[PDB]
Amino acid sequence: TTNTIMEQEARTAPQKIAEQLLANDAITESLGSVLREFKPKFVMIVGHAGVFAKYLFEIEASIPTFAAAPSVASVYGKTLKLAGGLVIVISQSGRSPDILAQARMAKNAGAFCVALVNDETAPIKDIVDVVIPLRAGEEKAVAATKSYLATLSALLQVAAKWTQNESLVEAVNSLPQALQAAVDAEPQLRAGSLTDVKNLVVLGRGFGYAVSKEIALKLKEVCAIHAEAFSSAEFSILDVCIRDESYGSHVEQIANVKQRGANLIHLHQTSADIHPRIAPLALLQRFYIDVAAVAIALGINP
Amino acid sequence: TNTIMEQEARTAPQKIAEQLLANDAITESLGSVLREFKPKFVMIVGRHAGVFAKYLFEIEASIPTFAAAPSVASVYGKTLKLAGGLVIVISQSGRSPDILAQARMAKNAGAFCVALVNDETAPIKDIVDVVIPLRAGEEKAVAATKSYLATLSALLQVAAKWTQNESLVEAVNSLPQALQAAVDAEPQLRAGSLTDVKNLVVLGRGFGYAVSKEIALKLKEVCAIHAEAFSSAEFLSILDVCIRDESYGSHVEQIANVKQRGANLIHLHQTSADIHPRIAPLALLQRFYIDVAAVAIALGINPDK
Repeated sequence: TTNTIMEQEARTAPQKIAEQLLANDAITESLGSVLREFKPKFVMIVGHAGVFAKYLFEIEASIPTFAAAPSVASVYGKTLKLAGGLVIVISQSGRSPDILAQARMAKNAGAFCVALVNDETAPIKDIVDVVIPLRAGEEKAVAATKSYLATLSALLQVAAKWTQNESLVEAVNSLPQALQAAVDAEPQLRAGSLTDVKNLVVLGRGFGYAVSKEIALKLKEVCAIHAEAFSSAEFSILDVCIRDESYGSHVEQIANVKQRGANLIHLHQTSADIHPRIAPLALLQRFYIDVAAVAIALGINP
Repeated sequence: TNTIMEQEARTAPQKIAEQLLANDAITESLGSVLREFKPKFVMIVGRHAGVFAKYLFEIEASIPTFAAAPSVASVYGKTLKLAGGLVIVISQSGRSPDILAQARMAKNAGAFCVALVNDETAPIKDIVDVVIPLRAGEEKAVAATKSYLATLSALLQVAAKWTQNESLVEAVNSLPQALQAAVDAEPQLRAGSLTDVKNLVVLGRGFGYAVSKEIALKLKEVCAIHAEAFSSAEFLSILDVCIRDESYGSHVEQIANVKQRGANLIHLHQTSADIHPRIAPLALLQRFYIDVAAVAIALGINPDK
């Protein structure tokens, strides 16, 4: 243990998210039946949580999902035709002008609008149709940990309640225990693996690609290492390995770049018994604790 | 420089003039088809042109636009509900396996499907509803120049014919002239500006952000320089991609404050001519493609290898 606020906060994520899912069960149940009547033609994410949301809603609901480009609303001043679509606004504080502007425009276009927000006093609440509180508490660390996991858990519960896919409902039911298992697992990323690393490539596929971007960002923000995330199909190297449908094509690519001579550090979800849709969060949970230790070792206070 | 790259870049104003003339009818007919169909969204299936298409159709057509995730179908085995949507397949060869499967599924989901492809014989033609030939001819160079500009010009003409936005129609009609002006303008990026540059941040906003991604890719691919593109709002050597459109005010403020904070700044721009704001990104790229051939040679790199 580093005794940092970052690691202390990361270790609280299983408990905060367990409380979140229980407290939000009713409001997401209600949003689910509203969405089944509304029948979104697409999901637009207003804000890396969006990349995760894209794989989540496309795979589990077959609904095209994508991220808004903020400047279209704020700089070019354009409203999009969003009638019949769902807009999810993801904002911790729920106060930024650009976020509020995108939300009003989405509403004025006839979109059904949901906000995922940590601060329930925020003015986003007076614009959107539905507020899902993240219930992560206060994050004192500069690097977000529990608040990002809380966003993914809220997305997962919204999706579980809307689709009512039994395996997704099972995934959400298992999520806090799985995160706690990841907290209790053995460290994966160790400072030794990065001693002379300046440029770094994080590779993942599918949901693992979604969490690779968060990992690359956190290595930049916390460890001062130029990290960039890529899909392993399209592509020294950080392997984000998830045991889901992407396992087969991903490990073949990782195996061959290791064969060709790349320097490899391997992350994984910590246990085979974790539901495939929860595995990306479990891997991240583990990484959040381990990157705190790494930062201290390279001489940085997280 | 005498590279195939620069030679190919310098033909883009003529190839694109020829493309627009030859595609006038097919894009005109596609536009009236789309006005009748009324796409609820535009999904781009590809390999960066898709990022440009996003700003184009959202800003000019007000239609949400986004890139497909190929692994959703191929790895996770899922089909999307695309009924009522437009799918644009952008592929030079029109042959990659992911492109063809995504086109077939989009067709089966009831989406209207367009392919922008250079090879009109490609089997993609047998799946989609409409083929827009890029008409860039053969690119012998390793680094694409005219073929990328040709992709953007086809997107603009599709957009111009579909929306019939008056300004956009003037933009497309003025496009070969603006490209010709950019080829004849003064060089901007010179090898001198990169002498002690290892990591490089390319900054733009809106359409300029879309083309910053292409510029970052070309700087890595041709010049072995670690370049990465960012939107200037969200943001040491910085390559400033400046566009005089609605994003100008917000972008130049960010550039000024980062120059104040002490960054090493290289400035690209659309050239002193009177160029339409929606064409300015292509003009800046046209200029960049000729100048970057020189930068590669100066650093001892054949951009045709």
